[PDB]
Amino acid sequence: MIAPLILYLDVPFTTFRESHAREMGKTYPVPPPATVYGMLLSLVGETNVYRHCGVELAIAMLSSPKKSRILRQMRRFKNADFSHPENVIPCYQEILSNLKCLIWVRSDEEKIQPSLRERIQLAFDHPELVRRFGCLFLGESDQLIKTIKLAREDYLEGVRQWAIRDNRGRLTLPYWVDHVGSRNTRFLRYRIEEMDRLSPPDLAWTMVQSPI
RNA sequence: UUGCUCAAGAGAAGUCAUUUAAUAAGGCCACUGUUAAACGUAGGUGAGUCGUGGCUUUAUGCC
Repeated sequence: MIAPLILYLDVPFTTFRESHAREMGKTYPVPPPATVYGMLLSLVGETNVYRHCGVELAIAMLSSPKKSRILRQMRRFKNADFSHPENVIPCYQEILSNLKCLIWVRSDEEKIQPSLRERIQLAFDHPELVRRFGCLFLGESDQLIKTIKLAREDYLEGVRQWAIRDNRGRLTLPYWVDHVGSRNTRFLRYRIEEMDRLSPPDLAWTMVQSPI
């Protein structure tokens, strides 16, 4: 079987807000599979979210990022008048600094050709043939990606912090996100096990599927 | 196209007014640079101004 694609990520700042963290901007320690899937769709310029259902992603943390809080005068739709003072609320947002990670992309379970792995490989092969809009980012639109590149299993040849699907794990990362409410959001429990493993273990793979 | 798409902690503020490190003090008292000698005899040099004036025989030397 074709070897899974490996991407090296380096984002100076990230915000993977929690699904239930609406009063305060609490962030996940590791990018959720849904956020990575959306980033890959943006990378290949695919607006439809159901197009690449079935792709399996594995995330390996190259280092533990530090969590910091920043104040922000975030806006909201509370009053009909745009200039009303009620539309601006001060709230904290937790960010992660100097995030480096390796992403494994495996597209065996996709039923629509070309697969996401092939699309990413073709986009990296001929960047001038990619038809997309906006700037690539991970998390919030202002959190641009510093380095995204094709890498091998030993890019830093160091020790890797894998995200393992453990039913007793701490983190509850979503692989599908409902941006309106929380009905269609689907969750999975993960843990961060320190494993130099270059390759992902079997439990480190998460398949992105529709909530149906 | 990413729990995403939009999102200024923003506008203003003298650390200010006053305060002698001041009053007193000898680095002082003592010291010999004493004693003796044969010059026997052989070593050198760096710098201007331009056409008769008082004596004196032109002379040629003095001021």
